Formats: sequence, C-alpha cells, structure tokens
Amino acid sequence: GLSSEQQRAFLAVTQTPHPAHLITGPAGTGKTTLLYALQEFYKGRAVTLAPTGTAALQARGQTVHSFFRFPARLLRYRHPEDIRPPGPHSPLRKAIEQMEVLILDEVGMVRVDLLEAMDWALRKTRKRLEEPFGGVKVLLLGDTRQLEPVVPGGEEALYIARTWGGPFFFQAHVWEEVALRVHRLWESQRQREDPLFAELLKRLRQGDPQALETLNRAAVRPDGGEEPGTLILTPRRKEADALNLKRLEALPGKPLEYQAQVKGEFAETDFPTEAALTLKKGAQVILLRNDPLGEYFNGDLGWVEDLEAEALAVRLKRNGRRVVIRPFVWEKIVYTYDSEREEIKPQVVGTFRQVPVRLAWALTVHKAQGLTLDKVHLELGRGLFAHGQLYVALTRVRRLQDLSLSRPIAPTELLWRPEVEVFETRIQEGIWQKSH
Amino acid sequence: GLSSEQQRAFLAVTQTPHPAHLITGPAGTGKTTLLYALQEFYKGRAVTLAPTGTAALQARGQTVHSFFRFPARLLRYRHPEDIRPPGPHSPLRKAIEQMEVLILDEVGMVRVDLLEAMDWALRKTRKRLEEPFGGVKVLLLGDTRQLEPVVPGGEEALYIARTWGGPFFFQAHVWEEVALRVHRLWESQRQREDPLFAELLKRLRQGDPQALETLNRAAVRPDGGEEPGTLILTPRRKEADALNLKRLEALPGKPLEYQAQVKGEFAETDFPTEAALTLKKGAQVILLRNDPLGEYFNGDLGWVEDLEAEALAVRLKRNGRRVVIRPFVWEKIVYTYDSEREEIKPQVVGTFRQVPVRLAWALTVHKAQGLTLDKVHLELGRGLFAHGQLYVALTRVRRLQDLSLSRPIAPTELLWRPEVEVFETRIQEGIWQKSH
DNA sequence: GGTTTGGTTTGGTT
Ligand SMILES: Nc1ncnc2c1ncn2[C@@H]1O[C@H](COP(=O)(O)OP(=O)(O)O)[C@@H](O)[C@H]1O
Ligand SMILES: Nc1ncnc2c1ncn2[C@@H]1O[C@H](COP(=O)(O)OP(=O)(O)O)[C@@H](O)[C@H]1O
Ligand code: ALF
Ligand code: ALF
Ligand SMILES: [K+]
Ligand SMILES: [Mg+2]
Ligand SMILES: [Mg+2]
Repeated sequence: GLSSEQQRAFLAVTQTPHPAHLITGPAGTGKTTLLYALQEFYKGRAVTLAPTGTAALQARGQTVHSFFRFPARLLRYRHPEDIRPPGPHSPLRKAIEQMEVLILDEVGMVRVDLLEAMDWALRKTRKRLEEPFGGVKVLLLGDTRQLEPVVPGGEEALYIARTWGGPFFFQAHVWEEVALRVHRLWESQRQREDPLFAELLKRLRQGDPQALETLNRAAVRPDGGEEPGTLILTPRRKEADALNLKRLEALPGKPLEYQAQVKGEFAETDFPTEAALTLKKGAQVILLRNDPLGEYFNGDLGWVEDLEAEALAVRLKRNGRRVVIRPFVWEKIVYTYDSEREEIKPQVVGTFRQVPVRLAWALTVHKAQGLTLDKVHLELGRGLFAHGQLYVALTRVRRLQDLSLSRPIAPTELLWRPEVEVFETRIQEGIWQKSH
Repeated sequence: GLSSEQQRAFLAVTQTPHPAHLITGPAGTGKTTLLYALQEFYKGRAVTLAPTGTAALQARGQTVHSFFRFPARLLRYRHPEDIRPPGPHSPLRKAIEQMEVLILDEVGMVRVDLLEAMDWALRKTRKRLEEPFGGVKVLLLGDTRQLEPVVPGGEEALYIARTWGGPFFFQAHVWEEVALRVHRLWESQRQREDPLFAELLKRLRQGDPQALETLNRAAVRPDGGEEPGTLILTPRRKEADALNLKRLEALPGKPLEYQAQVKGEFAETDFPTEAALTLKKGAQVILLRNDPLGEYFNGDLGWVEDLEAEALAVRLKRNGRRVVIRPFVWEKIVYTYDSEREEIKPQVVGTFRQVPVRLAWALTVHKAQGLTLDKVHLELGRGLFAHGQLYVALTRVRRLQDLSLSRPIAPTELLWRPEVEVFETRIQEGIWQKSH
C-alpha cells in the first residue's frame, strides 16, 4: 500500500538506465518501506546494506562492513591494506560479480571513506575500474538532517578533512564521475494519524524556536522514562549505563557479573560495553556482534534467559529464537602519522574481551535511528553533541502522546552543519553533482 | 636545590598539621619552584590546581575548573545548580575522597566564588560539612600584587560585591572558620643574576616614582617587538590580534581561514578568538581548550603543521608531540535579575563554534602570569586596565636588557586596590583570619 | 572598558 510519492520514486528508480539514485525525505516518510518494495522487485538482483547493525536489521539487509569484510577502522582512499578484494573462488566474489543493484539505506550515517571503499571494492572485484561502483546501479536512501557520520578525533579526523574535506557521503570523489538523481518524499507516514505532531516535527527540522518552545511545554515529563513499554534514548553510552542500572536492580533474579579482560592500551571510554557487566534473567539487552554462525546479528534486541560462566542465553525479539552468547574480542586501533613520510598508519594497541551484550532499556540515539518505537523518553543527560541527534530522538514515535523529555531544550543546543545546508539546497534542483 | 627561605617555607608547611597555608612573595621568588618540591613530597596525596590554563601547565597541574568540573560562569555561594558533587562511582569522587592535600598556585588570580566553590565541593563530596575544605589541607601560593581576578560587568559584579564584598580569594567566608598561616619569600630568583633590576622591580612594587622614570629611560624601545626571540605582551586580545596579523603575513605558507559559526546573542568583544581565523603552516599558536582525549591543554603553546577544512595539526612546545585540533563550542551566559526575588539566574543566550586556537607571537598579560620568558616587549596599546597588569608584564624576564616598552609609562597609569593594601598589611603578622 | 574559566561524546568487526 505505497503512497503516490513512493510509487513515483519506485517507478523513477526501477525504470531507468541511470546507475545512481538517492531517495531522501524527512523521518518517517516511508523510505525504508519503499526499500522493501525494491527488495521485492529485483530480489536476487539487489544487495541491501546499511551503516549500522540496527539500520541493517530494519532494512532486512546487513552492514556494509560485514558484507564487504571491511575492517572496523579508517578506510584510506583505494588503499590495498584497507580494501582487500575477495578470493578467486569465494562466495563473496560471486555475489559481487553477479550483483545488479545495491540498495544502501540510512546513507546519511555512511561516512565518506566507507562509501569510497564500496566504490573501489566493486570496481576491483568486477574489473570495471573505469565506471563508478563497478557498473552496479546504486539505490541510496536516507536523510542528511538525521545523524551525521561518526568521526573520532586525532589523525583519523585530519585524514578525512585532507582527503575529502568532510565526512559526508556526498563528499566522496565518485560523485565527480557519476551524477546522483535525487527523488524526494514529503508526506509523513509514521505520524500520518497526528498531523499536528507531524507539522511540529517538520518545523523542528527547520530549526524553528517557536516549535521548540511548544515541544517543551507539551513533552517535558521527567517521569516519562519510568512508564511501561517506554524505550529511553540518551546521547552517550555511559548515560544509558546509569539508566539501565536502575531497571536492572529492580529485577527479582540473581545477578551475574561478566568481567572483561583488557590488554595493552584500551581506554575505558572506548569500551563497547561495561567492563564489569552485571546481568539478570529477563534483562532487556542488545547484541553488539554478528554471530559467526549466523543465528544473531549486531543490533538484535532480546531478553536474557540463562546466565552461566562465560556463556548466556538470549531470546531474540526478531524471531523468538534462543541464541547462546559467548565472549568476543575487540581491537583498539591508533593512527601514527609518520613524519618523514606523508602517510598515516594504523596499529592495534589493545584488546577488550567480553560478552557482546549491553542492557537495552536505555539506548543511544544512534541505535534508534531507523526504528519506529511505540513510546520514547529522551534523557538529555550532559547534552546533545551530534548534528541530527535531537531530530532523530523526536521522530521515532507516531503520536505526540508517545514522546517525553527529561528537561526542556534551548535553541542554542541545536547543532547544524553548513555542509548539509549547501547539499540540501543544491539537491532541490534534483541532481547532486560534485565539483573538481 | 631550594634556597634557605624556600626550605623554611617547605618545612613550615609539611611539618605542621595546620590545614591552611599561604606562601606569598614578589614575582619570581620561587613560589612555583617550591610547589614542585611539595609535589615531590606529598604526591599521590596532593592535587595541584591553578585558575588559568597557562598557570596550571607551569604548576604541572590542571585548572580548578577542569578538576571540579565547574561551569565557566559565576559560582553562586553553595548553589546546588553551580556546585555539583561527582556521581557515586565517578573517578573524580574517588580522587576527592582519597585526596589529602590541595596545592593551589597563582591564588591571587582565583576569584572569591571559585575558592568558595572548591571549599563547598570538597565538603559535600567528602561528607564533612563542618570542616573547611572537607578536611583537605590547602597550600595556597601566589601574589596579590599580580593580576586581580577577572570580574565582568553587570549582575555578576553586583552579586560578588553583595555576597563577599569584593572579588579576592581572601574575602571568602571560609576564612572565618580556619586561620590562614602566611609564609613569605623575599629573595628574587628569576632576577638573581641582575641584582639592580631586582632592586628596580622591588621599588616598582612599592609604587616608587623614581623607579618608574628609571624604567622609562632604560626600557623604552618601540622596535623591541621585532627583534628575534621576542614575545610581545599586550593588555587586550584585539591588540594582540593586530600584532599577530603582521607576523603571520610574513610567513610564506598558503593561508587557510577557519570561519566560526555564531548563533543567538554573542557579540564580537566576547569572542575567545577571531571569527575569521587565518592560519599558516609554521604559525606560533596557543591552544584555548583542553583535549577531551588528554593530548593537549588550555594554554599549550605550539606551531601549526597541517591546515585542513575543520582540522589542524599542532606541534606542541611542551612535549614535541603532534596533536589534531578540531572545533569547540563556547557558550555566552547572561545573568538576569528577577522581580522581588533577591536572586539572579544564568542563561545561555548564544554559542560560538571555532577551532580553539589563537596566534601567539603577541599574547595578553593574563596568559603570561607565572611564566619566565627569555625576552619581552610590552605594547601598551590603549593602556593598562587591571591591577597588577604592569607589574606582571615587567617581572617575566631575568634581566633588564630582556625587557622593552613601546612608550614611557606615566605615574597616573599605575593601578591600586585598597582591598589588597589592607590584606598585605595584615598578613605581615603571619596570619590571615577574616573577621565577621 | 577590558581580562579568565569549560567536554570529541557516537558507529563499524572477518
Ligand atoms: N505507504 C504507507 N502506508 C502505511 N504505513 C506506512 C507507509 N509507509 C511507511 N509506513 C509506516 O510508517 C512507519 C515509518 O516508515 P519508515 O519506512 O520506517 O520511514 P523512513 O524510512 O522514511 O523513516 C513504519 O511504521 C511503516 O510501517
Ligand atoms: N632556588 C632556586 N634556585 C635556582 N633557580 C630558581 C630557584 N627558585 C626559582 N628558580 C628559577 O627562577 C625562576 C622563577 O621561579 P618561579 O618558581 O617560577 O617563581 P614564582 O612562582 O615565584 O614567580 C624560574 O626560572 C625558576 O626555575
Ligand atoms: F528516515 Al527514518 F526511520 F529511516 F526516520
Ligand atoms: F609569582 Al610568578 F611567575 F608565579 F612571578
Ligand atoms: K606516597
Ligand atoms: Mg528508514
Ligand atoms: Mg609562580
């Protein structure tokens, strides 16, 4: 039951020889739902990828990293150590050579280096080094007014600025070779039954301070988090930890502590999960790693059923199956920048071994992007720090009734990237063409 | 090793249990050098703080603000919204509870609200409301004839006046509960090898008119700032900007401009650095914010190595390390007084986002307090405005030949605070105890 | 009619 604008985007995308399209629009316009119809249309022919585990599951695909086997680190431009082509008789080479279209959801969260590595990997594997993405038609979907890519500090941030001039997908050099045809969606599907709330979100997207003041007097209820069926969103992992502790201590089960093993240089701020992870039976959790056997993936929500030494059972929300979780290793990578040479080099400096589990009554705004949630409580904590973060938090629910805030938000807290503004204005013509 | 007067003050402070000491004396008597011996003596047990970034680095500690996590605004007396004890499991709580000695350098620049907030924060965290500083032994070092605390206009100035009677650290109500034992240093160490210049500085300290005339005859040389290896000191940031612009335009590198983003009420006189910051490779700079990763600090001097869109690399003077600088956000706080509540309230009215860098061939006198410099040129500009400003500028170097002035100084320019005079007189007795 | 003080957070894993 697609809408007039969705069916229009579908026809414009599926029924043209042009290899590079972008379907963009505000949160909840039905971009991912249009992606399902694209999956039904081509459907060996397509490969659906997303930047995050949560967005990957929402779109019924897998992460860009796990498909291409990219390392969890900076992907230097067309570097052979970072972008390694698959084996001569491997299933990955077979899928890449047989590929016809590639559907990339939540493209706003795809960092420039990741998009460039997808281009080069398809070119090297397909031996079509002259044409963008190896001749694969790319169907990109997302919203640059939602969360910007994650850029850590140090030499990695400097390399991105020097190579592309910024981290956004639209800053990739491939857009000099091919043009991006932009198809836009405007009608709110997620809040289609609350048109007043939809219009308030539309004004908040444009940074309207009157909208913000109205949001405050309508949604500020500090006790909204303690209500049933409510997911708490927070900017930082550490704040979700404190909120998840309260709900953990209220469970009647015996608790079991999972102690991590940390080696070399690994800072506690960098831990994917708690070093002393306490869990109880019945706890809401989210999984952080893909199962090597394929039973669970990064982003899978579920509930603890059994707690044992170095092993626990989780009942998945996605399919109601029972999966057993064992410890995984995480590498900490640091970038050195040799002085005599013009080059940057990665090096592993420490490891973290722990069960890939995190309590999931409270989650970061990053883990929520793409989801339609029944009820959300935003805990501001020490404040908003990423562009698009507040917008993502507020647009997850269908009705204004389903949303609550821990405290009022000031207009000075709203972040805006000028690169996004110039992009959003140039694509109003319908084409994104890069300069140089 | 220490001089005999430094050794007497070292023993006086370390062999008595008395919890509050002040080591004071003229510029360059070796207060901070004695502080180093105190760090060696105490030394898991001591935390070293200072009000400014440059003074913190010289003392090998950190700012008071960064340690206690105080906001960069007026700290209302024992106000819960301004003075927030750390969380139950925070590393800062562990540090405060384990702390035995707090060493506070450049205490003369510590504003009364800052000192009081330290006292209250220590009482609250350690849960000893009845002991000054929660039972921590405090060792203060500084000089009240050097720069007075910074007090911007408006309601913030009126609040300090009403609450404490003025801005100085010695006007803190904590001194009504514990006596401050005073230890004096007299021998110049910085100017040890130039005894006539040390004698001139001493007479300038006492406002001697004949000393000022002797200084004007020897030191006035307008072209002194162009001589190699010279740091220029100016009273105002905008005066330093103009002097920095001249030296920068002589570097051969290609310029790069960092454009600040300003939103809401901000005005240019409050900008921490230029809105249109021009940089070149090789430019001498000072960093204005602490790295969240800990590689660099507010006050760190260095030189530009790389210049990219939103990122630069600076080579630190302090350790020869290369650090990557990204934009930071600053807030503007105004205090509104409300009808018939005798209370003020803070509010964020604007933000300024910019790379935390300033050109550093010319610096403000405030940024020089605590340093020993090889060669100084004081550009008077529009004139002296703060108590102690001229004295700090003149006492940075070891020898008279190392100092030059842009123009002669008239006696009507010398500033004096009566609050300082009554304090300097009472501490001749060896004790300071606030009455009433 | 001026000067000082403050965190880089979040995602990807064969
Ligand atoms: N044409 C449609 N008719 C009815 N419901 C829709 C339609 N398109 C999307 N939805 C619903 O709206 C919600 C948000 O859609 P989604 O595709 O997740 O939006 P986006 O990807 O743009 O955020 C989902 O619950 C989805 O089922
Ligand atoms: N006892 C000493 N012997 C030799 N040099 C000293 C001694 N005390 C201080 N200095 C040097 O004299 C200069 C000023 O000392 P410093 O401790 O910074 O003074 P203050 O903190 O009193 O302004 C510094 O270069 C310091 O190394
Ligand atoms: F744009 Al969405 F969930 F995919 F708001
Ligand atoms: F008193 Al100083 F450098 F700390 F002159
Ligand atoms: K010790
Ligand atoms: Mg979606
Ligand atoms: Mg000193």
